[PDB]
Amino acid sequence: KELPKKIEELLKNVKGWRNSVAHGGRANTSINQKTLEENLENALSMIDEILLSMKSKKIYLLNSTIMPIPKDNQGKFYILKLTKNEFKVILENAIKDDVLDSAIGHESVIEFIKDKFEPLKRKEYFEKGESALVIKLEMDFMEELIGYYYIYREG
Amino acid sequence: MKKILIVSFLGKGRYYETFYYSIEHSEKMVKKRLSPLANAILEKENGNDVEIIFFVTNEVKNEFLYDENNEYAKNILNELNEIKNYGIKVSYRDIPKGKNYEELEIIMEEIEKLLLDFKGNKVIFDLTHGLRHMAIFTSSTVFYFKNLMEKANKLEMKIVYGAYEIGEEIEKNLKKVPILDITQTLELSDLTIALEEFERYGITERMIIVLKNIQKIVAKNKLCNLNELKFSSLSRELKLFEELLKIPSPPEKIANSIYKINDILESSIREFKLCSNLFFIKPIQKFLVDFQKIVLEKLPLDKKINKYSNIATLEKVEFMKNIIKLLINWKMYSEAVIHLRELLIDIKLIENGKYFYYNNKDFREKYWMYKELPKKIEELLKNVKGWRNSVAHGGRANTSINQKTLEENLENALSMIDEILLSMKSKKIYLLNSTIMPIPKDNQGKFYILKLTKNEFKVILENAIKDDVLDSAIGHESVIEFIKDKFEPLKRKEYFEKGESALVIKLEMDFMEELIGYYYIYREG
Repeated sequence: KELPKKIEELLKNVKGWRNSVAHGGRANTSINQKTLEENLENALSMIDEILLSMKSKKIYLLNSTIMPIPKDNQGKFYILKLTKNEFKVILENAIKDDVLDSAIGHESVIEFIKDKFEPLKRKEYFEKGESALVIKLEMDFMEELIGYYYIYREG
Repeated sequence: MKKILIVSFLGKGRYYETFYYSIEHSEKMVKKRLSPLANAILEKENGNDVEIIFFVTNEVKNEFLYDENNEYAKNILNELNEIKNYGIKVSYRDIPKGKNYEELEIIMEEIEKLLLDFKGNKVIFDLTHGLRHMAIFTSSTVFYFKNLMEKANKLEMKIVYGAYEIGEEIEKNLKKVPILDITQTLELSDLTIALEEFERYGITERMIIVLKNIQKIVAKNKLCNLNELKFSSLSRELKLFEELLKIPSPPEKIANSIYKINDILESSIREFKLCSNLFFIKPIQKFLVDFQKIVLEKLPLDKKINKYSNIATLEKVEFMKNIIKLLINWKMYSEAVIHLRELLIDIKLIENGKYFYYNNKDFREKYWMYKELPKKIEELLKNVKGWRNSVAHGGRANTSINQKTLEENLENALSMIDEILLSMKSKKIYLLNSTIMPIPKDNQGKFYILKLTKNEFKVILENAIKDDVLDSAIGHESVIEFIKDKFEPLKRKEYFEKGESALVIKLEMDFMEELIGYYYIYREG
């Protein structure tokens, strides 16, 4: 697995000269404009490299804010508010990577799903590491929340 | 089949004929002249290989045994000659009379070399015949011989003799004499050996071995049953307790082990009380009484700790205080320092209300590093951290410490901890009914959750009740039904600000019994 090694290459390169700019050049460790230009174009070249070179665990699908850990677990959880576009993107990423464990328990949810976004496995669990998506509450009145509260257990 | 050696002396005497019986089995009586011969016959009738060795003196054998006009001598000679007919092996060994300590040393060497050259299973000292002198000296020296040859031959050793002075008299000069077995006196001092070992160091080796022997001998006669003897269980629990102490372990298992030890101890003592004998009952009753004294003395009890295994409380603080005192007493200093560190961690968790993560280590570290009582607790923290690393880092780089100054520092910690424990005598806490993270819609969040037991649930619930700091949010009714049916404000409102703490439960009620408090929840972000 090489791309981690190339990214570490770039990391070590950049960290090799950042502190001259960061710390004001005290203790005989400053730099001219010429070598700083040198280093900056080093970073430019490597970043364009790895950007061109950069071209999915089980992700369950929920419908409310929850932390259901297995009853034998001793846990830390992160949650973040989101917008609807990000919601749609990662949702279809789960759809067509086979990594979706959908857990929608009722029906009008799917009605709004296909009415807005273009598997009703009503089963209750959250293992530490699994990532999942959430939404909470005709539809025009609603318009007057649609994707948010992405949820993941770091423990 | 076992191989067996009988050792006796052979002195001048009349050697009257005697009906020897084992006092255990009065059925089998053997009429002979020598108690060793009777014992050998009783053992060959058990399908064993038996040999007898006599210690004779020049004064005895060339003045008594082969004096052909001493009737008693020729009687005993004829018996010693017919011993070979029963299938028993007889031999003679010269010794002095033992008139001084040098000759007694010689005799000790002779016995010791015999026991080393024996290659069988059992050795029996038959003290019936010979000088009173020799019987007394051998009886005194037998325990030394056993302790000597524990690591030499792995040899079973018995002490028996025909107590002819207390024998029934059936006919003229004819006596029914019991072969008494005082081997139980050998392992009478092993009892106190175990007591000192445990009382001063907490070593269970002697205790486990003695308890196993005790259960054997109480199983000799079957009047006493199990389901409350469980001395096997007590020995196993002592083994577990030593493994738990010399390898540092959480307070929960230590309190459970102490509770188990107490329960099994009193149960087994009450059970043993009803057994009426065939051996010395009183000394082992004293043994159990003394061990219960030491257990209730040096092992701190708290019958109701195991119910709070997931959190940090003050009861655990005092329990570990007593545990570290015990560890200091048993000269187990390193383990004591290690336990002190975590006790201090728990105390500052109590003082800062961050006690949700007694099962999370990142939090433990993050507040291992980052209004007077805070200042006194910092006093104690700085004191302890001023000398912990001498123990922790092995004393390299010229920074070790003797036992005297370490005792100094440990009692410093003891005094300050008892101080602040005596001196230590509530935000808004909502009430929920399911696992959730409802953050206000304008928030960007980190959340901690911990499984709990029902008692902790009840405790913090009433803490919220009578501190005015409860924002109860139960939305339906049967929840309150179970609440008052089990635990002795239905504000159905939907929010979780970063910092608020709350309680949760998820699913007549007997079936249920066949979860009730868990999943305490708090937003650190």
